[PDB]
Amino acid sequence: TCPFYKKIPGTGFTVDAFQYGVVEGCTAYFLTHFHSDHYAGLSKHFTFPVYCSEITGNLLKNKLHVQEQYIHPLPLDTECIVNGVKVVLLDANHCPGAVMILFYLPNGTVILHTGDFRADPSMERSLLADQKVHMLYLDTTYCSPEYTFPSQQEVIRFAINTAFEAVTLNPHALVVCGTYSIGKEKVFLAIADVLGSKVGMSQEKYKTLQCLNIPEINSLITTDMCSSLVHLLPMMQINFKGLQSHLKKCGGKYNQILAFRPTGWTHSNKFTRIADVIPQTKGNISIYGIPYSEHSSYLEMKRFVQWLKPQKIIPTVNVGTWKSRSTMEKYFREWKLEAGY
Ligand code: NI
Repeated sequence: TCPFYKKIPGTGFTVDAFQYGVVEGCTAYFLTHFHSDHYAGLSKHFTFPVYCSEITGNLLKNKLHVQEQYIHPLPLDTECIVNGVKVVLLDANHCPGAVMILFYLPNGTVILHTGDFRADPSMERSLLADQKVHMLYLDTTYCSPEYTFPSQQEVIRFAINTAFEAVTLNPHALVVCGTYSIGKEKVFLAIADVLGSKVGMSQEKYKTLQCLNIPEINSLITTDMCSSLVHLLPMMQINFKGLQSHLKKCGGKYNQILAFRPTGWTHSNKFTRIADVIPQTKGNISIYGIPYSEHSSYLEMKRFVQWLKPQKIIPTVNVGTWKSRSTMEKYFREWKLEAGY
């Protein structure tokens, strides 16, 4: 059955609730983004209205075969009316197509559902600046002070410099980047751009990326693995055995692999700066775990909330244990006391 934190009171709406069958009294199903924990349940047999971004809708039509008549894409940063309720979609700074949803209830309550997000001060100048929020349904993925991470920009600087140096020293090295869902495309696109190469990938992954409106994508991606020195592989193949095997498949075009695993967080962050990151190496294969996150750090999250000053916070992540829930609730109290709301 559907959890309460996926239900929008005073409406017929749900958010990211497609794995529960027909939800009682739900007249419209919102999808914040195309990640499997959120879309789980959608298919060509779904016949209720789905509201989402343009990019998410492209992905529903092409990858899951949802019929066009049931997909209702909305433009961003635009007041729209859904079953008599005003809504606005905002950029969530997550993966492509990912949104936050603002709901303006008939009785005057205003609700912000962040979906998955990486808070940023640029959000303090959208349609959020323009009114009060009574309830915040918050992506609390990294809601603990140990989660610190660098900027996406610092992480991409590290990756480009590392790959550029490696291929300059050995023009026969291959660079590999792991992926398992949309998101984190800057990793592999920025490396390919500095090396003067396209990113080679499976036909299935190329079709996924063509669904995204990313300008100049014919320009950075390809299915011709032969002509490329940056290859994209499933995240599960980013280990010494998987990569030895891949190297064998390239027919002696290459003699070394430098691979990257963009992860959310790793406890190395508590003791190490980005400049100090080192790989795991075996033979002619090196693997770098880099802290490229598409979720808020603890400090980012805290800043957002102390700026927005919601009347009530409803966590959407880590809610399944009493200890985590209690931990989060204690931080929310601190933030409120410190900010004076
Ligand atoms: Ni996500």
